[PDB]
Amino acid sequence: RSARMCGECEACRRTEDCGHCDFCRDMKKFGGPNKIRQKCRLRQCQLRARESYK
DNA sequence: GCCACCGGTGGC
DNA sequence: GCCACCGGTGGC
Ligand SMILES: [Ca+2]
Ligand SMILES: [Zn+2]
Ligand SMILES: [Zn+2]
Repeated sequence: RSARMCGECEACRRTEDCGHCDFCRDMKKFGGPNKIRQKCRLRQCQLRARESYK
């Protein structure tokens, strides 16, 4: 429960990255160049994340 | 004013 | 020293 996490929504309760969204595809562990550096789209808090991350 | 980056660090 | 993931912003 931080500035960007309500700790209660479905996104906040996911711990696993989907591996198929733009943010995951950017990640090194999914073969990306690690230039965007955000959490999986599915883990973006529904209440508190920047709107364009949702 | 928005958002794709990019710089930075809390918490290991 | 690393890595997840945040906040600031150049360029639009
Ligand atoms: Ca540190
Ligand atoms: Zn994802
Ligand atoms: Zn949430």
